[PDB]
Amino acid sequence: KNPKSDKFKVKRFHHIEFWCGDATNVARRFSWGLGMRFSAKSDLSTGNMVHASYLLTSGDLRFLFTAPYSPSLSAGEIKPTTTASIPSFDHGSCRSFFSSHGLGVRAVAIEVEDAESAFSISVANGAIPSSPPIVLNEAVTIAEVKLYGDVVLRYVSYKAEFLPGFERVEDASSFPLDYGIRRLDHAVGNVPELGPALTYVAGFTGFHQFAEFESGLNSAVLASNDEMVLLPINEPVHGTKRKSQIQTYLEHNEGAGLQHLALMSEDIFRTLREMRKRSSIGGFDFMPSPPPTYYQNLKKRVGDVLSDDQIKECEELGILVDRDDQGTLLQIFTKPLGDRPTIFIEIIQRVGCMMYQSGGCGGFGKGNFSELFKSIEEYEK
Amino acid sequence: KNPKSDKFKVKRFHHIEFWCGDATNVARRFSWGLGMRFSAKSDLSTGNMVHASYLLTSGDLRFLFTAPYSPSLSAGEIKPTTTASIPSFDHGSCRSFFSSHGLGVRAVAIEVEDAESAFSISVANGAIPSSPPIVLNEAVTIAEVKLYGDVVLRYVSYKAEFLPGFERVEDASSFPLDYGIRRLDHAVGNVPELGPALTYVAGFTGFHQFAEFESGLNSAVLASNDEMVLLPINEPVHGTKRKSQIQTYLEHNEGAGLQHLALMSEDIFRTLREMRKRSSIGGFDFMPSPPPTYYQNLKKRVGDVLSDDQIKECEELGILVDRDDQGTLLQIFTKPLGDRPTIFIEIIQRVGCMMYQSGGCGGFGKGNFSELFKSIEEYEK
Ligand SMILES: Cc1c(C(=O)C2=C(O)CCCC2=O)ccc2c1c(=O)n(CCc1ccccc1)c(=O)n2C
Ligand SMILES: Cc1c(C(=O)C2=C(O)CCCC2=O)ccc2c1c(=O)n(CCc1ccccc1)c(=O)n2C
Ligand SMILES: [Co+2]
Ligand SMILES: [Co+2]
Repeated sequence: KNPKSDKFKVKRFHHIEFWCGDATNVARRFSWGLGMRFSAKSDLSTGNMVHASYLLTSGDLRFLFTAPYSPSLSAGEIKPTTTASIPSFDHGSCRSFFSSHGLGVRAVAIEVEDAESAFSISVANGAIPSSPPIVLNEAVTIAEVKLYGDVVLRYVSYKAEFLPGFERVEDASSFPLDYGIRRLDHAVGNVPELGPALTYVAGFTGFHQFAEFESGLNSAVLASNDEMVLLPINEPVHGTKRKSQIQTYLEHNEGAGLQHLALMSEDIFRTLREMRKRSSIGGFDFMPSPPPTYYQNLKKRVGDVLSDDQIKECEELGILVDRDDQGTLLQIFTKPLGDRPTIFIEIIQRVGCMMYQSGGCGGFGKGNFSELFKSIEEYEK
Repeated sequence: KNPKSDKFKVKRFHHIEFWCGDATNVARRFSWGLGMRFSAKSDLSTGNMVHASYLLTSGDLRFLFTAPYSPSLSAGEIKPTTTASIPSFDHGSCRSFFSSHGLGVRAVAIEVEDAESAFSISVANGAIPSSPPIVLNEAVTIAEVKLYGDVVLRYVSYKAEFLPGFERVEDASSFPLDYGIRRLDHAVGNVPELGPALTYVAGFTGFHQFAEFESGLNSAVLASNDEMVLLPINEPVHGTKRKSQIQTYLEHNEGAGLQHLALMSEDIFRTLREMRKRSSIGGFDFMPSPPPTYYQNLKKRVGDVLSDDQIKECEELGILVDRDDQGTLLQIFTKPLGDRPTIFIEIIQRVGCMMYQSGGCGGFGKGNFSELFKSIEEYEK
């Protein structure tokens, strides 16, 4: 059931912003590790004396990496005279965010029709305001409300190239890397109580619960009208024999925050081959591969969607497979992106639900918890 | 003249420690960009609840990358019961260092015979103490004194594998990268006044001034007995038509600090080829290449040390060349390693002065200031 109760026109995921200590090194690491191009910059060389911001892009996926310069460089500025390209930025907020949480996502940004109305309706509907609507060069409007923890949901809207005050990057600095990633599929929060967090966010967006099909978590998924913006949220389940990875997250992150970004690939096999070649030379590591028992059991479950040759390719790459009543889902999880066991990345590709492809086709892989538990005990035998 | 006035037995450069916001991402970036192996770790998986520390090595060059975890993880610890592998670490010091300076070098570490005596003699001779001598597992002794700004000179001494509490890294995590870098040649500080900084450091080490052969700086080089530990220091020269890059550094670094690390290569041409292939895919950028006039003038100055084929290879790679009365020096400079125009890296290789090779052979390239100025105006013509 999809009641389509969005309280404002929501278009699509626009970008994800990481708050860093050093944006250059994180961005260069992510660029190599994920196959993303350097697309835009706002920094000293563009006149920004407040923050360094570098945009990576792969298809529709836009990763923004932002760190503060010394406050001394902008001491004589006030918000009306600021050189920052992102006026919601604040030296003390960013430094407090990073010291409290380590490297992680600050903003989940979605494009809307009118960021100012989306902000007014949102706060009128219970959203805790974070940064009011400001208009950039009479061209782009941007506003922020609190999402969970210190993560903001950021509304952006264009009258008609990333933001005013950003420059496109010189082609000699911009190497055309691409491992096949194309857009953001979902962004997942970890919170200590799912109920109040669900009620809050659904409260001010009008997003509806997305329908599904005992280890770790309870979760639930909020979604926009066409279900192209997907915001799952997890909470821990305490008492479990193995400690909740949601609870571990909350402890090391110092509270609620963004758990994982799921990145849709147009060819998950080439993406994984390319990322795995680079795991030990600057890129990203992947979680331990499931036992062969997991793949000996794949034929019985998805042997109608993938060939034996494509099944054995999943085993080579450690790809996990789950299925809905409408589609099948291929997925894999990186190890944590930074020092803390907090944020990590998921690579996915969906099969089915053509009408274009409808969002969430295949679900989010919750059944794979059961499949790996069974495969793990079966492999001991 | 080398009066050999070291007040304690100084062996060699041992390691350089960067204080980071996220040690994982900086270390992975530096690993790819420079060709350094993952050699040792001290982090959550080794029992360290205070900091994440990852060691990169290439030959004798040891780069250490350290960031703090949440203080909450170690709240019940006291210094006697600490799980930190580096007992001089302090959450507040590291966070203050990084917020003030951005990414940069915290510790310049040299191996000595007895770190505890080197600390006592140093402070007895004017050194501002920073962290007193502590003995690790009855095996390694380590102590720190202030060097300049917030950079400490760190003494380490072994009775007889990096430090106690570090683990060697599993070979599947440790990809054997190597672009030919082999050791640290010199580490250079920027200070607002060279005189008092020179007097201070020479004061407590006994290091002697190293003899040389109007744009930017005055500098001078302190050196240990065998001249294998080399510590140049720069100050700005104000009034210059072009602004002093030392002054720019001090402004963006919020005070004195480490300007550049010079890394000796056993084959500078292969090092540069390998680093340049990776500049735009996660590695490091290099400063703009000198004009061809600079290389048309190389034959007249060094055409007795390098072939025409090796001269044109310098032009391909943008390598600079200078010469002493005892040796010749090949060098090149990266762009800044992080967001701020502060710390950068120099790759060098020395020719001559065989006895082994004596340190500082060829000097530090000061003549190249003049050569590029002349080449720049000659190339306009
Ligand atoms: C995050 C994830 C998802 C996922 O995407 C996600 C959603 O989008 C919607 C809400 C529910 C949800 O979970 C799906 C399957 C996963 C995982 C996952 O994190 N893990 C790792 C576990 C683990 C941790 C610590 C130690 C050992 C194992 C899995 O095994 N599966 C199989
Ligand atoms: C650091 C450096 C060295 C060097 O190693 C060093 C020492 O070890 C000992 C003390 C003196 C010293 O300097 C040698 C030559 C350099 C540079 C250098 O930094 N630069 C860049 C200038 C510049 C900046 C900003 C904008 C444009 C140009 C050079 O051109 N030369 C030619
Ligand atoms: Co997911
Ligand atoms: Co130098």
